[PDB]
Amino acid sequence: KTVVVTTILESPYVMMKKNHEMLEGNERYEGYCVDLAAEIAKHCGFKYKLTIVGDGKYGARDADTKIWNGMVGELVYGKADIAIAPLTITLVREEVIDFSKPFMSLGISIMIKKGTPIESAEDLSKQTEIAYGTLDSGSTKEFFRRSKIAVFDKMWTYMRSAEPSVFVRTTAEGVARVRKSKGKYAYLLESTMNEYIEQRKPCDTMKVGGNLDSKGYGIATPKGSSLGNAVNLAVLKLDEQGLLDKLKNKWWYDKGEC
Ligand SMILES: C=C(C)[C@H]1CN[C@H](C(=O)O)[C@H]1CC(=O)O
Repeated sequence: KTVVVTTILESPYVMMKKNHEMLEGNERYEGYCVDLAAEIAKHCGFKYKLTIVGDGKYGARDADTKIWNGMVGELVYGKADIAIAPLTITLVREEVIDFSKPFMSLGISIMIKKGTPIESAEDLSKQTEIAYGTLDSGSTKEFFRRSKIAVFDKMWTYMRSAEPSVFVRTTAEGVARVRKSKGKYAYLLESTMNEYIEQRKPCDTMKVGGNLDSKGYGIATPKGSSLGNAVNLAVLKLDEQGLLDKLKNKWWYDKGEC
């Protein structure tokens, strides 16, 4: 009957419509992932309910209890049937849930306040005037923590014990710190979010340098789910038709402010 979809609020993937208080159910939300969910549902022929993950996390396994949290945990423990969000495809997550082909490509990137004399990862790792950090949890932080590359190992060694903490807890926090640090803070985040903010007033940030890696976001389903196959074929079809690009351009540029 009704497929239970777990997601999370993160602009411009899933946001509350300005008039949401007057709306109900699925109609309350808007965004790239909201449009994507509708497309996938239409293609696979299923009815569904969008729900916001309880703990507001993406997916990580606690080191003490070995229990998965976030949307990944909702799928592993049978709370939701599918997760449609900017959920990064990682080896650790791939071990416990299934991912469709990526619906969007991305790579860890650098966000600076316009005017900052930083152009790449090497630049940051060499100086100390301009501080830099990542989210206090998530795929990006983990990338630096386990990296074997000298430059990235150098950046992690710094970020690891920098004071005050160069880590932020949300994308908005990371952005504000950049906008408010007078060019003394660089925020390491996923290129997709970076490109998005760049099109947001007061248009004072920008992405610099190439991406530190290459990955993608995928629609996740619990392992053995008889939904996984259909969802993957739907993603492939929407991508072949150019709809995913059109969708990205819609929420990133057509609705841009800069
Ligand atoms: C917005 C958050 C916390 C997410 C989105 N994708 C990543 C993930 O799925 O881990 C996290 C970003 C990052 O790690 O920089």
